[PDB]
Amino acid sequence: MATIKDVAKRANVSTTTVSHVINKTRFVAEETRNAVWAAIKELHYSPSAVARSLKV
Repeated sequence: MATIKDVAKRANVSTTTVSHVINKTRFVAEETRNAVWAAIKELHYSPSAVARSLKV
């Protein structure tokens, strides 16, 4: 599915890894960082918006 759930697994393991990157707290290696951003786009992650993500 195009959710953070699937993305987290494809990226590394759990949503924790994704949170670390986005929140920019536990600075992971560029490998994990890139994997997260890549997975997010690859799975076409839909933040409660199948259309897209812009405006308000």
